[PDB]
Amino acid sequence: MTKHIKILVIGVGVAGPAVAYWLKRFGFSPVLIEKSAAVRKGGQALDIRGIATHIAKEMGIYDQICNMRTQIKCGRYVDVKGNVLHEEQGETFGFRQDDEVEILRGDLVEILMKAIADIPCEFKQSVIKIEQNEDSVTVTYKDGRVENYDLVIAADGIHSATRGMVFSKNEYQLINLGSYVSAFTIPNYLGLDHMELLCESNHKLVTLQSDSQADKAMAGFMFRSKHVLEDIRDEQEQKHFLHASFQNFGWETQNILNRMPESDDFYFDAITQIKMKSWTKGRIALIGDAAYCPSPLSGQGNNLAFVGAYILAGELKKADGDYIQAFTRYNELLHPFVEANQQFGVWVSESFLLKDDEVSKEIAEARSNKILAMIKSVSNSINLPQYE
Ligand SMILES: Cc1cc2nc3c(=O)[nH]c(=O)nc-3n(C[C@H](O)[C@H](O)[C@H](O)COP(=O)(O)OP(=O)(O)OC[C@H]3O[C@@H](n4cnc5c(N)ncnc54)[C@H](O)[C@@H]3O)c2cc1C
Repeated sequence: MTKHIKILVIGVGVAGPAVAYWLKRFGFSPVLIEKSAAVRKGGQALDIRGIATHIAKEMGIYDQICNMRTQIKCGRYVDVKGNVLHEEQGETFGFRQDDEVEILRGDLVEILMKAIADIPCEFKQSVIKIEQNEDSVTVTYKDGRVENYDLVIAADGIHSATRGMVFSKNEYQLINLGSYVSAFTIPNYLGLDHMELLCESNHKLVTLQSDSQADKAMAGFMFRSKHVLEDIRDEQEQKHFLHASFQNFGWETQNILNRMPESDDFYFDAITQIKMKSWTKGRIALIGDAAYCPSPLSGQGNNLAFVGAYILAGELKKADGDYIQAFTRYNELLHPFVEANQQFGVWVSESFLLKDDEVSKEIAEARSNKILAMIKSVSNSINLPQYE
């Protein structure tokens, strides 16, 4: 029966634990692995918007998410001299409305894992080799131990090792949006209280906020550049590039960058999307950022993780575990919605900033209203199957 189908789910992010939840509810027996020792606390703030709030409510986690939600009371668009151009209440500022909610990644993953407490999960574990034939997926773990599974679902993130192990370069594109993102935590030296400030120039944006930790602030940097690093994973090159890019910005960036050396969560990356004609090969499926990452400029990644998890599990349910049928349906039903959400990110990468002009109240307000409306349009733009 479907209960006896062996399914390996790789990574304890959003998509992995969510697809594990739905597979179990739908009569399958998934197991999870995670390379890290434990769920990473804190991290980036994730949005649940549009159709994804329905899925969260059905999973029984929506109230728990709302209990752990981000608490920004107001955001402000400020000029480099600290004048307020435009102020919005926190949810509106974040382009959320209605039942939509924002939660730090680590707090969401904790809730997801509490909802699957019955599902076996092994941390400090990773797959170093995958081979498949018509009957089985043979997995080799890091220590050489081998196990066979009927299916493997890889939720291992935008940099996914499984994608590289399974697919060739002809089978996916890494779409570079021409921009970089960086974030790090510093002492809250301004004494912000549940508030975010956002300052921009033609090609760059800087945010500073304090929310759940009164003595900490999170800094963020997004900027368009055609520069390529010698080694994009070299952290000292990243910090020199960030510093050089922002040396002339003004506002709080000297105060922020002067505290960068002592921050312990530093994050830097190119803004990239994953475009695949097929997320699946044989008995192996990619899901979440590994398959379809829309990039942070979209603000939809978490939504795509939730929707992908629901659809892949439900199509396996409706196929009674026939993965050839279900994987085809997974690809066909979800690609347009993924493409819409990725193209929203592309749009942000191209039109959010004012190329030739200085921001004003009128521009920030009209832009904010437009994004709110476009995101509501794109985030509701799938007719979600009903699998029960
Ligand atoms: C700067 C930034 C800002 C963002 N802002 C937003 C936003 O405003 N709204 C929004 O909705 N989304 C946002 N996101 C996106 C959100 O973080 C992702 O879309 C979401 O986390 C997708 O989850 P996932 O489960 O696909 O992957 P992830 O959450 O990345 O989890 C993948 C997991 O797999 C593990 N793993 C990796 N490799 C292996 C391996 N080889 N073996 C085993 N385990 C492995 C990882 O440690 C990790 O726990 C942002 C992301 C970033 C980086």
